[PDB]
Amino acid sequence: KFTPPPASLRNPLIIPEKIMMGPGPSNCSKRVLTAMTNTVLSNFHAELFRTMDEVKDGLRYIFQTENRATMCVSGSAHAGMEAMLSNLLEEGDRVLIAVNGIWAERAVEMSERYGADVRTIEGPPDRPFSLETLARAIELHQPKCLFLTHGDSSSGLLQPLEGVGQICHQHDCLLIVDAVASLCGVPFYMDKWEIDAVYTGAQKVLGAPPGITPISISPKALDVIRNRRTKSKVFYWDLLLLGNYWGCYDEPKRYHHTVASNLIFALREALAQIAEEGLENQIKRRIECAQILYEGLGKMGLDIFVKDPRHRLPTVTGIMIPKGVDWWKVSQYAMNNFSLEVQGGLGPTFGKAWRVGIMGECSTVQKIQFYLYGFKESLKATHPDYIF
Amino acid sequence: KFTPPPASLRNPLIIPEKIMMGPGPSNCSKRVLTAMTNTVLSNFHAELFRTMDEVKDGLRYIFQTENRATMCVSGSAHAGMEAMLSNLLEEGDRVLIAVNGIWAERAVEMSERYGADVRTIEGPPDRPFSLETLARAIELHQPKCLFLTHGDSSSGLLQPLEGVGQICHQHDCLLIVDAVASLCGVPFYMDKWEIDAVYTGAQKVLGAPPGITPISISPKALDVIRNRRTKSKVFYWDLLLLGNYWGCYDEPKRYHHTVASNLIFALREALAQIAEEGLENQIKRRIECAQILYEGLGKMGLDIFVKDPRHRLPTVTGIMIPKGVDWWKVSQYAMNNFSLEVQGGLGPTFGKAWRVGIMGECSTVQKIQFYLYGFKESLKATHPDYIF
Ligand SMILES: *Cc1c(COP(=O)(O)O)cnc(C)c1O
Ligand SMILES: *Cc1c(COP(=O)(O)O)cnc(C)c1O
Repeated sequence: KFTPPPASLRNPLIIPEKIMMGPGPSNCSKRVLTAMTNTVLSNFHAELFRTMDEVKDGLRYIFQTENRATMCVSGSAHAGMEAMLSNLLEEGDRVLIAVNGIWAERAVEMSERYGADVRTIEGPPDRPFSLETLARAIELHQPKCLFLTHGDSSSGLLQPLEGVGQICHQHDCLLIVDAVASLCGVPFYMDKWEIDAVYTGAQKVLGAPPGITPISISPKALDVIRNRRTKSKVFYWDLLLLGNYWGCYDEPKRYHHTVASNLIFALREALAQIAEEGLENQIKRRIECAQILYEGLGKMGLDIFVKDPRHRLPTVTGIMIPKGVDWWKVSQYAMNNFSLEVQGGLGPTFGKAWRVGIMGECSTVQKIQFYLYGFKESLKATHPDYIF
Repeated sequence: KFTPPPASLRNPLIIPEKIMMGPGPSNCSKRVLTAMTNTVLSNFHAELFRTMDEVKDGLRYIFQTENRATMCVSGSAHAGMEAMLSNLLEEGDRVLIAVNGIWAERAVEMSERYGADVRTIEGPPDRPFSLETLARAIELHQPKCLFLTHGDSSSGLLQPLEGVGQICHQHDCLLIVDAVASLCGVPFYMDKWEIDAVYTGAQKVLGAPPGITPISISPKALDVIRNRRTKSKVFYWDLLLLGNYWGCYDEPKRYHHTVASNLIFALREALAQIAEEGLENQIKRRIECAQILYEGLGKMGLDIFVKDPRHRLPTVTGIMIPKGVDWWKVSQYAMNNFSLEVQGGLGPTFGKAWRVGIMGECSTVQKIQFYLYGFKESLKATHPDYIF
């Protein structure tokens, strides 16, 4: 006999529809969602490998790379960060991290745990790092790797990347980039920009379900991994082993770990959607949507965390809480009345701003208009003395 | 302008239905599959936490534990092994691993990478370790942890666990058990058996989609983690942080990483299914199915890798390839003609046996009978000189 089953599992599962307009996760399309519904395949099934290959092709397209070592880590976007750090750094290696958001702080935490010698350079959360600042810091610290956040979803800040790789390469340094919140939202060119290691998030701009993380490393980064003195700490995302199963190398595929079939089907479909519309058009649609958002916020008298428009990530915008305002009072009204997701702050924006994402299925003019409408109605009903 | 999209993404996604009767992944039910279809929820949405709690309850039920630190790692089963090892071991700590299958070999590899002092004890792949052998090894090596595979999917071997925890505890040793292939297939009692750390697989007996790993640690194992000298190497599965977000502790939940909502909804529904039928009944159904399998294989003149029925894991059976026989020709015929998954060998059974799973939605008498039929017809059509 067994201690009895829980009563909480007697009710049916009910998950409401929501208008997911925070900085992640985004709304997935019906097509992407129903893809998860296919048969879970065995590790060496031909149709799994074929889907995996289509994903790598899709990934090379969105990263704009020809990297053969393009694959996925079986984890959320944190695991992509974890993988770059555990594979590219040995104990004692110097890593330079430019820190002006929460993701870089996570990267510091991870590099420490992996026993790297962590060199940081601080900056304001609302202004990027200059080529000069970075060049200087690289010269000084002579790091094996530089980590940069491309689009920062804790602030709404976009980091220019042109020229950075070149400098890194001048100094025997790998450039690793976190493109989780930026990819498919603004131009990105892994190869043109000399980037050695990049990852995105499924559940951000792509509108894919979370849990699997697209990744790409350059032949240079790859050769650095092949030549390490010691095994990397984590078998699960050892990129030699994982790349082998993904068919990235001139080697027969060996069982490594069971991949999330269903998440792969969905990622594939999300990649097809962007391939069908085209990168340029998606980026342009998201840029327009940002503009409509900025205008509408202006008319309400609301300020934007990243003040200079030149510096703004289109896909995530911090809306500053005005003085008298309870942010959570607005957000809950939004959800209860409009099923609208009005997300709060994180890191730099914690307690200071709400965060609006333009990602996945809400990257339309109509969606942005509805957001502005529901946000306004929500602030209005909730703080009747606010003046627009 | 962008280098053009891949043509491979222009075709619709087409995944065939298959009768998934290898040792993983299993067929998920329609209910479980369509649950993935729900809205991807934000990390602090109430309905996510509610579903997470139901999962914990379902987990305590199938593990038969009252552990508060019952939760999921965001990875496939390997990540659960990774988590146990990185959390419970510090650099230099002695871990004892009893090695007679591939999973223990993986645990050796991981423990090495995490800088443990790995002690091993070998055994035949087709016979379990005795209490005497294990007690002796524990006494000798004085390990911080003992790792055991419960059900071995590479062999079809079932390891008796009664008495092992007691011995470990007499010696200040933690018992960590891999129940990936055994859970819900045979009786298991985490608490009664004095086990401190356990994980299963979603895509094995449970009939849930792969990519998320149920886990439970004892208050003892928990206190060990709270008292470590150094941070664990992997932030992503740091169990103090992950258990916090899962609400395992007397602490307010902090953002750790984005969990796979869709995989959680599915797991929840797989847990509800087994809760509705009950553990005892599911275990008895799988035990009968194995008997039917054994009988049918006997009639065909076919040998079973684990010879003594006393030692067999009901959910995975190794079918020895007869002398003249091309295992893969049989398997492909089975798929092409019956959509039947006849899996090959792994580790101990590599090139020696096929592997039949009794897991997920194929744990029925009718499914076993069809397997026997399809298998036989496939051997027959493919090797006309084989004698039954
Ligand atoms: C299949 C299996 C694993 C592997 O899990 P993945 O989901 O493939 O990472 C680990 N342990 C046992 C006992 C298994 O059967
Ligand atoms: C949201 C985000 C992450 C976190 O990813 P998870 O999928 O939550 O693990 C990492 N980097 C950036 C830039 C992000 O926006």
